[PDB]
Amino acid sequence: DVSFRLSGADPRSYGMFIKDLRNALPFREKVYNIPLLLPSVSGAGRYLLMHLFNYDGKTITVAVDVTNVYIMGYLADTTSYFFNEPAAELASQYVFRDARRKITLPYSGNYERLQIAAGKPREKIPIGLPALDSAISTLLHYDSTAAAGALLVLIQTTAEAARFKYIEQQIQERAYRDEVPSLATISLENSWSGLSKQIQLAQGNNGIFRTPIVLVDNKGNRVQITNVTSKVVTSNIQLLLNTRNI
Ligand SMILES: Nc1ncnc2c1ncn2[C@H]1C[C@H](O)[C@@H](COP(=O)(O)O)O1
Repeated sequence: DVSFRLSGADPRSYGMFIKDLRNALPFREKVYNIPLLLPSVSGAGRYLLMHLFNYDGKTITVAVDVTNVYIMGYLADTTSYFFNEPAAELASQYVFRDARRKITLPYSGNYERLQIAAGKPREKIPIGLPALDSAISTLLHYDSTAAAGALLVLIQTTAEAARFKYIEQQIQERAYRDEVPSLATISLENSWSGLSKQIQLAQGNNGIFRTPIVLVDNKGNRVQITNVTSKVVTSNIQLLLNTRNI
């Protein structure tokens, strides 16, 4: 398991939690010095538990698929909550089995669906550590519309920060003041599967992308990623989604 306490949190302690989350995900191989997530994990070991505590010490436990860093669902007191998708249904067989009832949220966990359920695209929802405090407070007690926004904040501040060092640093900048994600943040979140695919294929193509990836960089500017010496591959990406799961 990994934990993050918002009470007393600072950029350093958030950075330690994201390091904890990345290190809980198993890998057998690195490709260009980046951990390659596993094709597959049978049974209960597939799911990592993240214990998150709001400013007031109230807690949720979030279940995370270790092959793709996808949040499946979460435990608040005696109620489990799962996304309306087959992989979350599967997770509910292994995690949160001492729960009084199980609510299937009325949406899948993908970004397009959560955005429709929340009524706002990610482009317009402030992110940061205070936002994660609010998200944890929202999820303690069922509210499906409120929970869509809260889940968009939870995913970006945990899973997306684990996947990209730049996103971790953007949340550190937002330790005490929320701000809509940067253009580079939304670009990287949208591009993780594509970059993961092109980095694995570059093994066999002399570190050259078979299909170049269009991103936004830290200065707001277009950058075309054509090969593995790019800063996105050498510094930024921290985990690779396995080609088998693309
Ligand atoms: N539930 C959940 N958990 C973890 N990560 C998530 C989740 N939903 C979306 N995302 C992340 C993961 C995808 O690689 C990416 C989708 O971006 P896009 O280009 O918009 O499809 O953002």
